[PDB]
Amino acid sequence: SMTHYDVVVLGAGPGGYVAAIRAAQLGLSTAIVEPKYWGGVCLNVGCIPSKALLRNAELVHIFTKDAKAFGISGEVTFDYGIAYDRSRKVAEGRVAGVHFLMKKNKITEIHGYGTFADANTLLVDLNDGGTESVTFDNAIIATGSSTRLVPGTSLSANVVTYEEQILSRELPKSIIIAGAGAIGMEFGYVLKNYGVDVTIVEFLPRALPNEDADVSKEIEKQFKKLGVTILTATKVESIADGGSQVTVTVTKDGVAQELKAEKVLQAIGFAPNVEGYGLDKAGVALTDRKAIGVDDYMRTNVGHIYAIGDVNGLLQLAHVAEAQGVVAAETIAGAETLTLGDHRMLPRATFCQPNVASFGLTEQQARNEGYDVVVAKFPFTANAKAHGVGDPSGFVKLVADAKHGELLGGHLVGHDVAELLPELTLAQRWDLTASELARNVHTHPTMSEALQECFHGLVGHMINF
Amino acid sequence: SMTHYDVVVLGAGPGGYVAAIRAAQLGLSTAIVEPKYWGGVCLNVGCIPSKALLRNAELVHIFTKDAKAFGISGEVTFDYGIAYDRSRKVAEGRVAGVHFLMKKNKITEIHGYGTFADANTLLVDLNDGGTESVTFDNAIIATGSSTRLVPGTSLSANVVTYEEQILSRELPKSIIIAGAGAIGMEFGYVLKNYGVDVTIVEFLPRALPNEDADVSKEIEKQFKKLGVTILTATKVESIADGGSQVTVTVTKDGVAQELKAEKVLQAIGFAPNVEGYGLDKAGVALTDRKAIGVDDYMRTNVGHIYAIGDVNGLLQLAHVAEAQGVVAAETIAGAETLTLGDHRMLPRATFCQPNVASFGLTEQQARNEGYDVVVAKFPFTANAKAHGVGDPSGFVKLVADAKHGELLGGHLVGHDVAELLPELTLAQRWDLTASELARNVHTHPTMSEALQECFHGLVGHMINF
Ligand SMILES: Cc1cc2nc3c(=O)[nH]c(=O)nc-3n(C[C@H](O)[C@H](O)[C@H](O)COP(=O)(O)OP(=O)(O)OC[C@H]3O[C@@H](n4cnc5c(N)ncnc54)[C@H](O)[C@@H]3O)c2cc1C
Ligand SMILES: Cc1cc2nc3c(=O)[nH]c(=O)nc-3n(C[C@H](O)[C@H](O)[C@H](O)COP(=O)(O)OP(=O)(O)OC[C@H]3O[C@@H](n4cnc5c(N)ncnc54)[C@H](O)[C@@H]3O)c2cc1C
Ligand SMILES: Cc1cc(S(=O)(=O)N(C)CC(=O)Nc2ccn(C)c(=O)c2)c2[nH]ncc2c1
Ligand SMILES: Cc1cc(S(=O)(=O)N(C)CC(=O)Nc2ccn(C)c(=O)c2)c2[nH]ncc2c1
Repeated sequence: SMTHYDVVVLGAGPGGYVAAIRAAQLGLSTAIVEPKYWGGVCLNVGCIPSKALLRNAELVHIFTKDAKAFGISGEVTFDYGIAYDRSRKVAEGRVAGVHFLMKKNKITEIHGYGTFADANTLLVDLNDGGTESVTFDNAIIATGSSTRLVPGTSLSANVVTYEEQILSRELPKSIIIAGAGAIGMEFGYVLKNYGVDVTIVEFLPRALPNEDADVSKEIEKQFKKLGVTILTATKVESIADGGSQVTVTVTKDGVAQELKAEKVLQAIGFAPNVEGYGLDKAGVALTDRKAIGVDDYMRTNVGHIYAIGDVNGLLQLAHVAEAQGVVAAETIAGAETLTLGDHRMLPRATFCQPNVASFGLTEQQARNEGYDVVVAKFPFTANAKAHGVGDPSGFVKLVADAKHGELLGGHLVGHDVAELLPELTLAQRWDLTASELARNVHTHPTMSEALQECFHGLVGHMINF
Repeated sequence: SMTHYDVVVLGAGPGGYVAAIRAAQLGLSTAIVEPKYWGGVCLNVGCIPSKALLRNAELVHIFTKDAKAFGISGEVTFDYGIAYDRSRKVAEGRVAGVHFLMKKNKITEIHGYGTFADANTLLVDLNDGGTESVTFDNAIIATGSSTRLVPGTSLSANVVTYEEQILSRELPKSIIIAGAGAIGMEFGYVLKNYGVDVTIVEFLPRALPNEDADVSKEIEKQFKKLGVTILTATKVESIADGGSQVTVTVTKDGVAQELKAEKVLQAIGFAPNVEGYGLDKAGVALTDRKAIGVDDYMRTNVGHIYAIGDVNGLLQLAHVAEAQGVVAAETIAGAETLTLGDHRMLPRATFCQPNVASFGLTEQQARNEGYDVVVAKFPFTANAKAHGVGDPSGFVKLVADAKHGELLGGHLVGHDVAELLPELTLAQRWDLTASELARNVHTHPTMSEALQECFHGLVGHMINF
């Protein structure tokens, strides 16, 4: 078959399908090619299902630890199979929503796998058998990333990635998780609350090493109190699957040690998908770290080809993919757009309980980049709402530049703190300083009150602390 | 006793003790007079214990009605006595924090009841017996408000206000709540979840009549599905306490009916405290509704006397009392301050399930005042986190001016929406329009994403809806 489009999107993840919607809004003939996951990893086996499981795990946590505090009585069991069932129903509903949005915007769905023939032609191997040739004036690459394995290791029946694990309705008696990033910590939180013995191994000296160091130590303590064994500054050397048990050999300070569990989860990182679909035949250049290179407008070395989402490796998150897709579409249409700038200023959150939420530079990074840093730290022990909900742990930490009080970063750990970033990222984008932020009245009693107290600390002295 | 201070504050509620803190930070000799409640109504018998009880009630709803959906083998029991005990423990902890803040800022506590002798003299009947004569350069009246009763009715053993009810460890079998404001609805939510038969009567034709009409319909539906009987456009004629039962005669459409229950809660409104402490001797003028009149800087008609908090009746909320206290202190000291202007723009929230959160003008009010209005509404059924937590009900509704997209109001109902207001009020006060707001990236998956989609709808078309 043969067809031609103004814009062709490769991949239907959060970046791709939002890129297609914006292009359609701008009056561009648009098609999107996807062979497997409509909504990509996020909606099928990522953000959507994992957060439903985290909610279920949270309820187990409340009951097993705080039943006395909340005056709860009764003998009950929590079935993980029902938790799994609900996560699949929630995922399937949002996948349907993606199809609704494609049709609403009159976007052509092409069900197959695309390979670049040249800089303007794409060959599609169709799922329902057959082949089709699609040409385009512009292309938006949104092919995602894949799990990076520990060097030397392989996958097997008892060594898995997030995909086989999140799709498992039955759990093992013990698991060893390689990687203390957000993914590894979230799985550890779910499995531990449902009775699994969990050990997490991280090569770097802190769990969640991308976060501010104060956040790392708070989350490590919470997870250890939850019963999770956390080994930081520890290197994984090998993984031996023996069917009846998996032996993991690790090293710390030159000493070797063998760990054993029924299963192992590989969660050390994700590599952009760049092989097997003709990036060479299109002339697309990769970076030194094997991600598709792009400029501020998500444009590759080829001017009419863009790369958005996890494949450019800038910040592998769903809301980042969506944003990059909007920039790309508005650039193609010559529309008014706004570049994202330094991707470190973008927000991010981890949805174990307590949540972790942050944007911008850590205190250490701000000082290491020559800023005259001012810091304000408010503990949730001085927050009325945090005591009301029964979780007074955590803090809000804001980093600012002393000259005008412009925000450099924010780092939160506490109950449902993920919802508190919008005020901070807005002020940072539009040059609102702490002296203006401190005048914004926050509703009482809310966790967000901790933000206001931090503003008072950046410009002067706190009031309720 | 005979002492003099630059600033004397009357009442230790959120307005009084924050105003005292700000005065101290500004180098003013400050004293504060309180006979009963340090932290006022809010910390002792208001915001603080109320939100602890509402947390307990939230957990009852999750673990009983949603037990099988979350895979719980049975329905556990919640003991209200333990919920009461935790609420008193939380309240005590925050009251102790106020005393800590007074000492930290070197503020002089005067334990007694103050009465004005003239415009510069306060006679304090000390709790420990004696009397003290306090003179001042400036005074800050922060005496709060008291419950309004239905005309012609009286308090008795089975007819109570918020204060007696929130301090009860044992619940009745049935109750009739007069008034469907935020306080009436919250008590109704707590008591209903703990097994009480609840009927709420409201004179106006909508529950939560101060919110946007759309919000009222949603919350009425949720409360009715919860088992609460709601009678609107219904007037209370009489309340007859007969020991073993209370008979409440109500009328709707010229038709009378008798409602019977074990107890009755009066929650129709609150009247500023203006009697019994010598406002006449100080010459402070009252409004036509019997509140202390103030200008934008909280000054009364007497240039050196101020009135903050509920006693001025502008907006009877704790965070409003705090902000007015900061304005009063800064004005007294001659420091840079920012008036609150139109108080309808300040935020507010109600903490039942679902939460209700709003600021600014309703759609009905905005049109009524001549604005050319644009409205964007996003339902949480299209939000990924809402399904994950198990509550996709509610919506986000933003009202903006069509000339430049300036925000006029925002109205939210749903899971945890109380925490989502800071971004909205920040943009409204520093003149950020829907165009700038739409560019602020929101973390995925959060409830706050529905805010960003609303921004898109105001500027053009929504993406995920
Ligand atoms: C367990 C887990 C939990 C996560 N939780 C969160 C979270 O809470 N928040 C968050 O922001 N992020 C989260 N993430 C990350 C999130 O999933 C990714 O950032 C996001 O999915 C990236 O979107 P994308 O469109 O760039 O790529 P993807 O979502 O991976 O989509 C790429 C798509 O392209 C398709 N494709 C690939 N090659 C081709 C080709 N040649 N032709 C056609 N189609 C092709 C693939 O089939 C795939 O469906 C999570 C990830 C995991 C694994
Ligand atoms: C059940 C309930 C729940 C509430 N929940 C919330 C909520 O979630 N959020 C919110 O924002 N608001 C809430 N409120 C409202 C909140 O309590 C008030 O808005 C707030 O307390 C007002 O503070 P204030 O300092 O102005 O007055 P108050 O807090 O009432 O303090 C006034 C103080 O002045 C003292 N006083 C009076 N006369 C004198 C005198 N002559 N001499 C000396 N001292 C004197 C009184 O003893 C009292 O302690 C709630 C109220 C109730 C009843
Ligand atoms: C990455 C992502 C995913 C979702 S989403 O997973 O919730 N989703 C794909 C949206 C959705 O389903 N829309 C609709 C609309 C109408 N009708 C009838 C539907 O059936 C479905 C996000 N929501 N908001 C922000 C957002 C971001
Ligand atoms: C109306 C109100 C009440 C509280 S509050 O009820 O939480 N409170 C009175 C603050 C508090 O207790 N501070 C401290 C500080 C130090 N030490 C050692 C303490 O013991 C207690 C609010 N917090 N944030 C905002 C806010 C607003």
